[PDB]
Amino acid sequence: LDKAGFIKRQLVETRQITKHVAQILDSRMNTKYDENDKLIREVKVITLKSKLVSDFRKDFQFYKV
DNA sequence: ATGAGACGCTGGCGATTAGCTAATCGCCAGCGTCTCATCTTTATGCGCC
Repeated sequence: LDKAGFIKRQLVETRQITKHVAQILDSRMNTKYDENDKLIREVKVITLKSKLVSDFRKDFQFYKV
């Protein structure tokens, strides 16, 4: 079962795509600005860590295969 | 009063492996008899409401 086909470059690649998308989506959804020259955040881009969702699947018998 | 979450060559070959109607034409077709009787029906020939 422990085939383990992943390569570290896919890890740093995931880090790359997340860092880029965060700053792409941060500017593509919020377009208007307020009266004090600050962008109006009609849509909030929320960054949830992997550890929380993993433990959420693990601590409530909602496992994933 | 820390220790899980992230899993391969396949497609494009050969080369097995397996299996099937169809289109063209030819051949070749159980048959032999008699008896006996039986009825019809036809060709021609003859008659007026």
